[PDB]
Amino acid sequence: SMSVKKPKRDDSKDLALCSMILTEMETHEDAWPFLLPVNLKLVPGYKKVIKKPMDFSTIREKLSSGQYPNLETFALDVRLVFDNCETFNEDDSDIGRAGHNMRKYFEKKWTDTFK
Repeated sequence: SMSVKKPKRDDSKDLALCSMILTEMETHEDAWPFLLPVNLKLVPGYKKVIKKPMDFSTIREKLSSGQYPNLETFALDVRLVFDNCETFNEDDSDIGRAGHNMRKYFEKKWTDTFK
């Protein structure tokens, strides 16, 4: 509360470390469904159903331009990419399986880097 603060966690390396995680996600072989925004002209249903589209290129541009105020807003956009994938794709499809694999990969890197 006012003039009563918990001890200060060092957040000075968060930007560099989120960039490193994101590079590792970009270079995973199963990243291909997620590298670029879904083409809203060419994929029926996507625009109406997926209220907040997200992809790795869009996260990379936000990261590079100071649009994440803290590491939790970064994790929210990564998770959004996987939540959107599960909304639109069957679990038993190449893209469905890709999204489960990438989510697992992300969550481990996140825990090992920060928790």
